[PDB]
Amino acid sequence: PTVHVEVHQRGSSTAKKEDINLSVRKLLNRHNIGDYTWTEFDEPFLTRNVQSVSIIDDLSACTVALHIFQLNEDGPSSENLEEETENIIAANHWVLPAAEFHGLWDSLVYDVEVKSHLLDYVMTTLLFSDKNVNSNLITWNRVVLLHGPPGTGKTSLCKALAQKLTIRLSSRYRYGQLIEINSHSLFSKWFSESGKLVTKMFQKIQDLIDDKDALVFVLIDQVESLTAARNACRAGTEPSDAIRVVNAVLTQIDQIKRHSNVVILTTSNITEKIDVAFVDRADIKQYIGPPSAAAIFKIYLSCLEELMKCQIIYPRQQLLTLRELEMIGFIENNVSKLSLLLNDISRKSEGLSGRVLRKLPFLAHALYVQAPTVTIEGFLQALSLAVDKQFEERKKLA
Amino acid sequence: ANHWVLPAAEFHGLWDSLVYDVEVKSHLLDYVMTTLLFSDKNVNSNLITWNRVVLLHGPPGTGKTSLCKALAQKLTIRLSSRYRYGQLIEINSHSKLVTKMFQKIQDLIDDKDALVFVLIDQVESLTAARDAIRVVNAVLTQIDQIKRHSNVVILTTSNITEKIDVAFVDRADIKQYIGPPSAAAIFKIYLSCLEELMKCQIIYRQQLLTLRELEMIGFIENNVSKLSLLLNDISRKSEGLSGRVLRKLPFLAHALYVQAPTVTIEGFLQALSLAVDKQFEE
Ligand SMILES: Nc1ncnc2c1ncn2[C@@H]1O[C@H](COP(=O)(O)OP(=O)(O)OP(O)(O)=S)[C@@H](O)[C@H]1O
Repeated sequence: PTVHVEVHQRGSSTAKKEDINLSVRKLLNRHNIGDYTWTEFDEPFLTRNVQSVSIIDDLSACTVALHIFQLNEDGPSSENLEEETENIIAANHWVLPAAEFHGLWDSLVYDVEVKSHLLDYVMTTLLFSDKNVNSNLITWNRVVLLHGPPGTGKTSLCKALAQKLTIRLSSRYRYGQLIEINSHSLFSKWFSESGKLVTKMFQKIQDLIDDKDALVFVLIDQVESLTAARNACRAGTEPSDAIRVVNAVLTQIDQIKRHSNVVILTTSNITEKIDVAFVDRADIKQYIGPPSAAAIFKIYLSCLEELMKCQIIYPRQQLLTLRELEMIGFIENNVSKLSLLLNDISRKSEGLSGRVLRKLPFLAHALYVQAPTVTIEGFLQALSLAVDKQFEERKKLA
Repeated sequence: ANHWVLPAAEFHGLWDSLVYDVEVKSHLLDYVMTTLLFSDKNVNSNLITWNRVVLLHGPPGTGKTSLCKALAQKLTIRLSSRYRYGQLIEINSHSKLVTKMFQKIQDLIDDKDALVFVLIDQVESLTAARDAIRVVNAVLTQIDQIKRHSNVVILTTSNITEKIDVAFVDRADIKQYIGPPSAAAIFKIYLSCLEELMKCQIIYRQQLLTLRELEMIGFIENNVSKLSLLLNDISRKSEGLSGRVLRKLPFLAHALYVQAPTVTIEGFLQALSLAVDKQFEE
């Protein structure tokens, strides 16, 4: 029936698709038996080729759907104006599954589970595209929009989607790309320092698109830099140029709604005022506020199990998840003290930013420990004091 | 574009030599003391918030690069265990040098007991006097590409307040801003001046009762210790000066009231008091 599995590779290894495919199939057959992350390989051919094999969201006997990528170490690249005296235009670039973003998919957590939504979005996209929907009969326009409080892992989430679909589309793409021009001329807004540059960017996009053996993620954070609100005030000190900015963006999006392999992901800080078109030129809207207690506790679990995994938490302990702690009947016992304290930590950790959230432990160990010789049961209380100080600096900005 | 070995005696002692307003010694320890903690075990990078990039900004020449240097010093001091030696590098905006420079930096990285440091002056001032563009992007790519090396430490120095573009410091993970130096450091700069002046009877002697000298004497307000109070006087509202204006001050004082080949220091002292009085009537 329905089973789909991923394959992570070592850089210097250079075996072909089919060979590693057969190898991982043989491992799946040898096991034939929740998720699991194959990283320790009896088979030395695997260790020579494969790093990890994961179960991405017990039965095994199903249609083996394997996908073998290779993380690339090239992080930056050139994308700016090239005529003369032009470097700082700063259109950040990436190649597809290149290393930087490994595991970053399952990194984030959102109880709304926009993940699955966003995923089978593009899945069903290609589905229709295969069935050759007569476009103008039933039409959809390649935009996906999110927004919320700043720093909420938004750009992160975009890139995660990119990587994950990537692994889902080596079958259909040799590679792909990622664009991010955001914040460079997204805070200047001068004469065509917006417009002309948008034309240039979508020129570059247009060209870099038509590789049908390549997928395209156009990522535009800071969309609130690309809205004019249609002059909510009759003070057009800088309303005129902004109008044209908006029109450029809309027009480019449209003109490129005719490329089989183009997905655009966009995010914004301000809740409102951000457009009248985009909001209505929006295949899918989304507001992603502060994470609930669930995601907070999950992020806690994650970082804690990592620092265990890093031996930085030296005594490797074990915790209990949300419904796991629900199962113990909230019995305050030996195992449960740390986990229930962590629950109350999340509780008194309400309304924060994933930025600050997965910032916490550094400044915690900083202001409280400054020692690799440290364990849990003190790390929690020190962390809590750190978080209180974090509240106090969030109020220190008034 | 220069070199330093760790604790070797070039800047031996520069550590305490820059007392700052707001514990940043013990604080900024935490930065690397935990950065290397996390850099050891290759923690969930994608998850857990770290880079290896020191960065502050403020009034230029405020012991910032100097604190970076004495910081590499104190880092080896605290942590010669994880690093039986290490290598500090002046990467100069004055500018190929970059290619073999980061090659040498790779050499530095080659060793587990080589506490690498990446010191760059005026990191964003790259866009001040602007074909050094490949210099720019080569340094950038090297930054983002040698971070994964655990013995790497990136010592960035803004030298520009909050006017920093994307490629550099929005990349940062830990930052700090500090205003004018304390009465102590103000005093030390005054001391530099008064030594330059007592170089040739320019202001003519009483050896300068330095800060720790002020402390050891148990505050015996006497012939010279009055400096302290007048120091504090000349540090009372001195909060807000710039190092440029700081060192400019004694010059201007001598300009106003001395008008002479030389006066006894005390006249100059009250003179600079009144000069700063002017300068913060502003
Ligand atoms: N649900 C989450 N799970 C794990 N990490 C999260 C989550 N939400 C946010 N984060 C973290 O928040 C950090 C902030 O990243 P950013 O990309 O700056 O946030 P953002 O969504 O891009 O918003 P901006 O405006 O682009 S900063 C990310 O590096 C994530 O690690």
